[PDB]
Amino acid sequence: EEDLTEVKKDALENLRVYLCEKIIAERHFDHLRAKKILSREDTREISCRTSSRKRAGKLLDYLQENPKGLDTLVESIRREKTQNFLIQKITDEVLKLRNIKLEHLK
Repeated sequence: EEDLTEVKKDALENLRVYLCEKIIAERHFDHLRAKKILSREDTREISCRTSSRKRAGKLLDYLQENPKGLDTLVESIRREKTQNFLIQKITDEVLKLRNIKLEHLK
């Protein structure tokens, strides 16, 4: 996936918005508390779970400049709720983002 994946930091940003509601760790803590990316307090801002956008919004936010930190989430989303459905949309992003590799290279 590597050639199409170098883009992934850009992908993770558009990913932030489409995943944030149907995602993990706002679910209880569960799918996020599985791997425990960072410390207790990091996960505290996500416990804040008021209005829909902030809930997982700050979660994925704090992981962003941690290359595999947000990957840690999508990796776990793989089988997560029902099936690969979300993962397929993420796969679409990474493969489609390949054009952006050329753009960032220009």
